[PDB]
Amino acid sequence: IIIATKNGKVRGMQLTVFGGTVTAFLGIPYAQPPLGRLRFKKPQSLTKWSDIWNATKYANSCCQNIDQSFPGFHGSEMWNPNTDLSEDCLYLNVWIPAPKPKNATVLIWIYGGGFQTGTSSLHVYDGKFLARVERVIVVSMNYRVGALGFLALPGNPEAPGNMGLFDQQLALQWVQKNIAAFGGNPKSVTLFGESAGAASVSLHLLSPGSHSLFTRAILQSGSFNAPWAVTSLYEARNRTLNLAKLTGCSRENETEIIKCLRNKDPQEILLNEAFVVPYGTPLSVNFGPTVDGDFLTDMPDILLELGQFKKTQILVGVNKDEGTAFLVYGAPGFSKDNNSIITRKEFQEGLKIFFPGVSEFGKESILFHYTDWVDDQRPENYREALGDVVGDYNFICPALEFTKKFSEWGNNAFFYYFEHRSSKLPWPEWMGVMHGYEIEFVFGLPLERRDQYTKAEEILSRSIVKRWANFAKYGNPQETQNQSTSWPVFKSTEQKYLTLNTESTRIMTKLRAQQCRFWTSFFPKV
Ligand SMILES: *[C@@H]1O[C@H](CO[C@@H]2O[C@@H](C)[C@@H](O)[C@@H](O)[C@@H]2O)[C@@H](O[C@@H]2O[C@H](CO)[C@@H](O)[C@H](O)[C@H]2NC(C)=O)[C@H](O)[C@H]1NC(C)=O
Ligand SMILES: *[C@@H]1O[C@H](CO[C@@H]2O[C@@H](C)[C@@H](O)[C@@H](O)[C@@H]2O)[C@@H](O[C@@H]2O[C@H](CO)[C@@H](O)[C@H](O)[C@H]2NC(C)=O)[C@H](O)[C@H]1NC(C)=O
Ligand SMILES: CCCC[N+](C)(C)[C@@H](Cc1c[nH]c2ccccc12)C(=O)NCCC1CCCCCC1
Ligand SMILES: *[C@@H]1O[C@H](CO[C@@H]2O[C@@H](C)[C@@H](O)[C@@H](O)[C@@H]2O)[C@@H](O)[C@H](O)[C@H]1NC(C)=O
Ligand SMILES: *[C@@H]1O[C@H](CO)[C@@H](O)[C@H](O)[C@H]1NC(C)=O
Ligand SMILES: *[C@@H]1O[C@H](CO)[C@@H](O)[C@H](O)[C@H]1NC(C)=O
Ligand SMILES: *[C@@H]1O[C@H](CO)[C@@H](O)[C@H](O)[C@H]1NC(C)=O
Repeated sequence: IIIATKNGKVRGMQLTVFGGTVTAFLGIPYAQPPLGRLRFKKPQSLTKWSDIWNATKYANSCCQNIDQSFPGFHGSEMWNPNTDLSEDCLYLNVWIPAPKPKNATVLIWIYGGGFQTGTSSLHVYDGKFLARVERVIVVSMNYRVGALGFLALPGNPEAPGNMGLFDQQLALQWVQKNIAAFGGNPKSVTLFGESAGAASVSLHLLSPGSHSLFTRAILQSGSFNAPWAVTSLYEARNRTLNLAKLTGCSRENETEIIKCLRNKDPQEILLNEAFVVPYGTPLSVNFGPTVDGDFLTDMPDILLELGQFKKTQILVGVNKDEGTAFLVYGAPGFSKDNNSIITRKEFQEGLKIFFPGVSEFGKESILFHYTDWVDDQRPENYREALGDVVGDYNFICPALEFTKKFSEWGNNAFFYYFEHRSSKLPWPEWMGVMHGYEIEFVFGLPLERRDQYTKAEEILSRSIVKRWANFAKYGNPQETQNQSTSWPVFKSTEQKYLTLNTESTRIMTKLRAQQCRFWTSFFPKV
């Protein structure tokens, strides 16, 4: 119940899971707290300690703005931080099976939240079910989000950019140096993440600094080529300056803009983060990854195109209704509390909200490609069309393009299409299989019959957990024992993908082909 790590001993706690035991080490520090002079800088290595560190509760989550569009609504607030916000937030968690394993594959979770929100302590990121059921070690870490983790003065070490990614990376190296002491295999490490977490995984595939720190990768509903996932260097500087003016920290000396920003209280920086862009969207990522020249040596789309990335297996997928969640965060005529039937002119107003700096021709072209109904007076035509627009553009098509280009360099890739809507999903039914709601199935929450899930959901989560574990351990996401449909590799010509649902799991081909040709080839030109 105590483990000797390279910086000192840590005490865990035992947990009862499915008539068995999991040992949890919650809140192990992995860097110097980035306070004072250290704010905005790369994480600094941790100094030794002589005590026994009590790792028996989740640590502080990183400073971040909270979603307030639905106070008291579980569908919204299940994603909000469940620990104190603090700048002192660079901690990580470890779930090891009991008895202590000998050479367990390690699954490392990177949460999403648009690079502005999120925390490893969320209920749906609870790794004990994976450790219990599959004998893997689950690691998850908190990394800085928002401007505190991604403010960029390119080249300037006082705020070089990508600090949150380097937090992630320092946690990956912690697993390299220490996880063997917990019974894990540092040579069998699988990164997996969702949305901005998945985009982070994809950038670890491109970052040479991370190539020795993991084996395989799983990308759930996200990838770096998504329009929200990388900030340009023009955007980053225009945004760092706008933050400076709004905080009164404008200086000619660029580094003393940073020291001025470093004496502002965390809340003042959080308050101004939303205004650094003239017109935001429910998908704005005002402070995200940048081509810093350190974690990212070049524009990542070039690295992908020219095969500059860690050669290994990837598992990639999206959900059926990625876009709908964002519609009730700004689009007119929409509400989680009615069926959100919108008109043609509401749809058109919706495009202006999601594509504010887009020529009127571009917005007409989106409308044209999405509004030739197979039946022209289905009243929900425009409602579904806007969701599919936001989903295809922001998640599904970038994930498919990532998988194609990555697979074109010889590595096995597996693509899934998650299309099960959770029986307990607090959001309305018109929103469907929403962004983020495969996670609980991946983490095995339906395996606990105590908690309101159908038996079909238990079976689906059991299979997904097995597939994810086999992918991490073996590089092949098959369920070999229960006569399951085999999951074929995704190759650039046939582009087979596996659908994940409770009734029938099927092999299909060329997901959203005609929609993605619009977004991937034509729309980048407008
Ligand atoms: C780049 O930054 C300028 C400055 O943004 C303004 O000031 C910030 C502190 C913040 O409050 C923003 O919301 C402000 O708009 C942007 O220039 C502004 O652009 C808007 C719309 O184009 C215009 O109404 C303002 O008058 C402009 N203000 C100034 C001083 O020029 C600019 O749009 C930003 N983006 C780009 C791509 O250049
Ligand atoms: C669905 O609801 C939206 C949102 O309206 C809010 O939520 C409702 C459940 C109800 O409590 C309203 O009083 C709230 O204001 C409706 O959008 C509004 O529609 C009216 C009339 O069309 C308009 O005056 C408001 O500006 C709209 N609000 C917006 C666009 O944000 C929508 O009409 C409802 N649709 C259906 C089919 O019920
Ligand atoms: C207009 C309000 C802006 C909201 N802001 C920019 C903070 C984003 C920040 C953001 C969060 N997740 C992202 C993914 C991509 C790009 C940006 C974001 C956001 O809270 N949206 C809500 C979507 C999520 C919550 C609803 C429940 C299901 C999960 C989806
Ligand atoms: C660290 O924890 C030590 C062990 O205490 C254990 O955890 C607490 C919550 C009780 O349940 C106790 O019975 C357990 O054995 C403490 O003795 C020690 O004081 C703690 N140190 C710090 C700095 O918190
Ligand atoms: C764990 O497995 C690796 C190969 O994947 C091996 O090199 C290492 O020695 C093993 N460690 C054990 C069994 O403790
Ligand atoms: C001001 O800028 C110069 C470079 O132009 C830099 O060397 C110096 O350190 C800055 N001032 C302070 C107090 O750091
Ligand atoms: C396979 O089926 C058995 C029942 O025969 C069930 O107990 C087990 O959980 C299933 N495993 C997976 C990975 O689906």
